[PDB]
Amino acid sequence: AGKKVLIVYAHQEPKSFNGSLKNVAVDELSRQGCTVTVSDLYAMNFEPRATDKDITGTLSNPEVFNYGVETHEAYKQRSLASDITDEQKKVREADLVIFQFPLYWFSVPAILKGWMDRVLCQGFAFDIPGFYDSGLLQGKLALLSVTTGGTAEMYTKTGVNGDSRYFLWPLQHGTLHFCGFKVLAPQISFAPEIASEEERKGMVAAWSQRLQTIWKEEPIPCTAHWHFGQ
Amino acid sequence: AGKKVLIVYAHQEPKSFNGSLKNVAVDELSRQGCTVTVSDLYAMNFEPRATDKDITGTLSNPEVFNYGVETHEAYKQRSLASDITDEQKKVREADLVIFQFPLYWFSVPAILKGWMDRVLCQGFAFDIPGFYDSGLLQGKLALLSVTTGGTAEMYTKTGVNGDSRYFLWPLQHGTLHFCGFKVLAPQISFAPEIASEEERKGMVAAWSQRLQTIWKEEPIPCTAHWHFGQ
Ligand SMILES: Cc1cc2nc3c(=O)[nH]c(=O)nc-3n(C[C@@H](O)[C@@H](O)[C@H](O)COP(=O)(O)OP(=O)(O)OC[C@@H]3O[C@H](n4cnc5c(N)ncnc54)[C@H](O)[C@@H]3O)c2cc1C
Ligand SMILES: Cc1cc2nc3c(=O)[nH]c(=O)nc-3n(C[C@H](O)[C@H](O)[C@H](O)COP(=O)(O)OP(=O)(O)OC[C@H]3O[C@@H](n4cnc5c(N)ncnc54)[C@H](O)[C@@H]3O)c2cc1C
Ligand SMILES: COc1ccc(OC)c2c1c(C)cc(=O)n2C
Ligand SMILES: COc1ccc(OC)c2c1c(C)cc(=O)n2C
Ligand SMILES: [Zn+2]
Ligand SMILES: [Zn+2]
Repeated sequence: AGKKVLIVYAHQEPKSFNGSLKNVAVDELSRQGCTVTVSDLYAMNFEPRATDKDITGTLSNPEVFNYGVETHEAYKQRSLASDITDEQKKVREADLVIFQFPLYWFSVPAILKGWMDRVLCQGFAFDIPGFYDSGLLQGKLALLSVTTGGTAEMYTKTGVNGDSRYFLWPLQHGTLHFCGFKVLAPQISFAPEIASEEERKGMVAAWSQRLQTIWKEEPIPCTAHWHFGQ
Repeated sequence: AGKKVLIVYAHQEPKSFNGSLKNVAVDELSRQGCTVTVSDLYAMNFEPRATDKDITGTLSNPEVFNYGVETHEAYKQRSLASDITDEQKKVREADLVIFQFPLYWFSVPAILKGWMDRVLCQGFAFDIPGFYDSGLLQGKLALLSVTTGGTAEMYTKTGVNGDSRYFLWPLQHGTLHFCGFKVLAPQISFAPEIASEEERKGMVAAWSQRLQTIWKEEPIPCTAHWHFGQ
């Protein structure tokens, strides 16, 4: 009574396991009466590159191009490309941002990396002052829902990939905490592709299940100690 | 000596501090007699999105598109888009791959993330099985030359950002080591925007200076302990 949720989704295939997970999040959150909006990056052909096209009108310095400066000023002067400001409006309205993506190289797919690079701009998402605990997005929740190719076992302290929390750091702390998000525990669906079709059926159901009480949840302590420590 | 180097460069502005580090690498390795190639990703308008456009033949499963499966097959059949195979030929021929980039959200800019997602495909850079010390690019070296907005002090274990090595993990270990590269110690040029003009000139010459004896360096132990301590 009531909540707004943005799902930033990065998978090429609607019939994929990621697509199922995005669709059960939409179904469950809509059923609870939440306002839901989805940014389907691939379907939108979302631009991942940080270029001077991201500024309309004229550059606060067309001699030397500096992306961060130009986008900081463009933001303040309402001169950012509309793909960007369409996304920032969705984020500004959201109480929760859920990112749904397969892990690509211990991180997000480039198209979703480009969303963070280009949407979470200085003045919108952070400022002096206003990072970490005081980043401009404080008040909001963010949650990573990741699928992997490697098994839970590979993702331990002394498994081949190291601990899941190791790759989460740049996303949870370096990006989401930096901006002021309180970060909920990641949802990780380990290795769907090596089934079973029913164990999959089941990982979907657990995600839906968890979305039922998502609003009761406590944020993780987003710390060096949480990700690396013991 | 008789060595081939590929620099993968990701900055929009030739007069930038990244541009200067890239040029000094080129000047110094060329002076040594090395064969040098640069992939200047922004200038190439390098495509970062992993889509079905990257395969030109009949898809192995056209009903449900799986980028990893379809590119693995495409690589074996030689039906990958030519921008990808152009980069693969550069990598295949290189003895050392240097990545030169500003840190973006604790990671590489999206356009370079897209290079890693699309160029390092299954069959070319790794196979399952055939990764980490068995990865397919064994015998090659890689090095990250990264510039930051944050100062060295901010990137320490007790600094706001955590230790600099924490954000290297997904790139050094999860991508480069996974593919079989031996990783040389990163070159991190801290906060050049803050540094004085002579400190900048000094950071440029420290890189040029290091490159004088690069072929004598040993790789780092690319393990959790090196990155996280403990
Ligand atoms: C989307 C985004 C995300 C970011 N995320 C992060 C992050 O997670 N962590 C973080 O720490 N930072 C982050 N930053 C900021 C940071 O990485 C960059 O600002 C960058 O590393 C600075 O490098 P540059 O080449 O652009 O510097 P420039 O601004 O080009 O360098 C300062 C310059 O010295 C220059 N110069 C060029 N050549 C020379 C030379 N030969 N001698 C002396 N001076 C020279 C220019 O004259 C200019 O004054 C982010 C920035 C953006 C836009
Ligand atoms: C460039 C790249 C880099 C990568 N890097 C990494 C990495 O660093 N680490 C790592 O661990 N992995 C990595 N991977 C592997 C990748 O993370 C996994 O392939 C991906 O997460 C699988 O998720 P998906 O949605 O694509 O699964 P899918 O293959 O689409 O689905 C698994 C199965 O579930 C089925 N399905 C669809 N809907 C449902 C439903 N409702 N219920 C049950 N089943 C359903 C599908 O049809 C399929 O049979 C990488 C892959 C690529 C292409
Ligand atoms: C390209 O990277 C991968 C592609 C496919 C994978 O499994 C299908 C990968 C991985 C990685 C990095 C780790 C990893 O554990 N797995 C399991
Ligand atoms: C978008 O992230 C940044 C943009 C600009 C920055 O400084 C110029 C940043 C940062 C971060 C994350 C850390 C950080 O320490 N700095 C210093
Ligand atoms: Zn944090
Ligand atoms: Zn390693």
